[PDB]
Amino acid sequence: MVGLIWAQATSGVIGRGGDIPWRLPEDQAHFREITMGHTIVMGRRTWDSLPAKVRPLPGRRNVVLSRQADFMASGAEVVGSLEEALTSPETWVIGGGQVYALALPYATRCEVTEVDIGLPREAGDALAPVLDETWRGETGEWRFSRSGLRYRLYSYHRS
Ligand SMILES: NC(=O)C1=CN([C@@H]2O[C@H](COP(=O)(O)OP(=O)(O)OC[C@H]3O[C@@H](n4cnc5c(N)ncnc54)[C@H](OP(=O)(O)O)[C@@H]3O)[C@@H](O)[C@H]2O)C=CC1
Ligand SMILES: Nc1nc(=O)c2c(CCc3ccc(C(=O)N[C@@H](CCC(=O)O)C(=O)O)cc3)c[nH]c2[nH]1
Ligand SMILES: [Co+2]
Repeated sequence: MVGLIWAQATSGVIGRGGDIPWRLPEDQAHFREITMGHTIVMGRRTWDSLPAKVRPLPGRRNVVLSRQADFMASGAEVVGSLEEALTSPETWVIGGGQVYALALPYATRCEVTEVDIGLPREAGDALAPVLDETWRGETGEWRFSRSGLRYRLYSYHRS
């Protein structure tokens, strides 16, 4: 099982300036619940975004994709191809934009948080992958985050 999990603005933006232009504690807790215990696979730029104290993310096999043969990620495995990362019953691809696009052909689940923020797409933004007709989606109800932004959870599945 390969799943993708991400949070996006309604525009599709997932990252900007190497970080994220929001933070919803409820979305982080949801991310923790879904990924805990499993393999998480991330691009090197997303590893760089992690604060030193949650590097590695605890209780998970942290895998970092890089073309740098000597890149060092203390507490993670660095691999040079996505296929090397897929050796566990449940693998969660946690981004960013480049790695979501690379992993989508392997994926059967997407757990999406839509953040009700009006954020036009700018050059250099990382974007969510586009999900074609093979993806069956189910939406949850809109929820208020204590951050003040509304959000809702989408669960996409395909065989
Ligand atoms: N809102 C959300 O849900 C999420 C947001 N983000 C945000 O997204 C942004 C980062 O996304 P993005 O910029 O797309 O960078 P990525 O996180 O996708 O990492 C890109 C890097 O991954 C490596 N990589 C990419 N393709 C391959 C390949 N085929 N083989 C080997 N290594 C590969 C390279 O590493 P190297 O350069 O070392 O070779 C490349 O520079 C940040 O802003 C981050 O905060 C990240 C995750 C989720
Ligand atoms: N839906 C979704 N939201 C995201 O933000 C995200 C990301 C961004 C990277 C990310 C995710 C969680 C935490 C982090 O700190 N995680 C902690 C939770 C800590 C807390 O609850 O405050 C963890 O242990 O997972 C730190 C960084 C990838 N895929 C995602 N998918
Ligand atoms: Co689980």
